[PDB]
Amino acid sequence: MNIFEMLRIDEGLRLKIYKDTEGYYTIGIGHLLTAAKSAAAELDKAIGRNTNGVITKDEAEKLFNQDVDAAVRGILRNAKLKPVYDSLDAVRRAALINMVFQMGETGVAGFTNSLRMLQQKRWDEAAVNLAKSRWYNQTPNRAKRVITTFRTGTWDAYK
Ligand SMILES: [Cl-]
Ligand SMILES: [Cl-]
Repeated sequence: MNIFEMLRIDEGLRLKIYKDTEGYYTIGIGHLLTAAKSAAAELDKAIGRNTNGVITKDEAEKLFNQDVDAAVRGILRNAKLKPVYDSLDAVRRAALINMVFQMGETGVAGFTNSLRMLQQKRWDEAAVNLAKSRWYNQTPNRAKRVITTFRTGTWDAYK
């Protein structure tokens, strides 16, 4: 169990543009593209080819790699995130990276209270706090797996 496998599970794999739980055009392994033609356009530019709304597994895997790298890099460059990340064990690092991949750096950075509790190693409590969020109510099952990972420090939720 690693971040890649962890996210592959949470995001799935879809080779044709599609909308995500939020209405946004997305593709591959949770690769957020955006409206429609505009998204087919975003997609062709991202792949550098005329896609016709569809890509290979290999290209979806390329996006994925780019995406995970971008997230870790974004955490590390972020003032409020970095310190949290550094303070965590390797499993929980995975958990933060998941959230960032999903919701953007910016969005994670607003989980101010949870971020501080994670820092203080207040597990039970951060879990409770993370749950009061729109995030959890919109995608409760994913959210619970990620929250379990932060609570336990194990990969039990993904097995
Ligand atoms: Cl891209
Ligand atoms: Cl879900």
